Amino acid sequence: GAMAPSYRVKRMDIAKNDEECVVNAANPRGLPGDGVCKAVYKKWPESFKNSATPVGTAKTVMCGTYPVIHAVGPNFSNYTESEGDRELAAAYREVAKEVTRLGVNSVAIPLLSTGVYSGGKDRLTQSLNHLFTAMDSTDADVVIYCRDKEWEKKISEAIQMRT
Ligand SMILES: COc1ccc([C@@H](Cc2nnn[nH]2)NC(=O)c2ncnc3[nH]ccc23)cc1
Ligand SMILES: [Cl-]
Repeated sequence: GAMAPSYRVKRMDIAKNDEECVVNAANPRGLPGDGVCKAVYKKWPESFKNSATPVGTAKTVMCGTYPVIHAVGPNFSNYTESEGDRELAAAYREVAKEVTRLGVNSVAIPLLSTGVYSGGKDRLTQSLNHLFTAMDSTDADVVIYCRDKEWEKKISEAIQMRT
């Protein structure tokens, strides 16, 4: 694990991360998709071999020796708020189990169920809180990747508030 486990946020493409493994915001069918998923597909295409997995789960596939954790968050256009909240929290708990199993000292993670899976709602706080609930008991350094300037500021403030 990391010597002093921390949370950090960076506004840049997760495909250029400087961590020991990456979490993909995957679709259940293991398709190239769009957004984070498409950037992960272009960078680590080999990691999409048998990567299909249900909503609320995570499946790791190696690209060489680099682990890609395919985490499937719910699409809030299909799920109710209550059921979608439960599956989002579960996808993050499965990410924590995988990061621990892998023995990595760091992980790059995006905010699950935001963007096209958000059902047109702002889910920054909801997704980030479920991320913290799952990752707080792990000792990996966590680096959150985002693309929006206002989101970078809000994530940074949320990290600092707890320290
Ligand atoms: C439906 O799943 C999604 C998950 C995350 C996302 C969004 C959430 C977001 N939007 N503003 N800051 N954050 N993030 C990215 O699109 C993103 N983040 C990191 N690296 C990237 N490389 C290429 C894209 C990309 C959308 C959709
Ligand atoms: Cl970039």
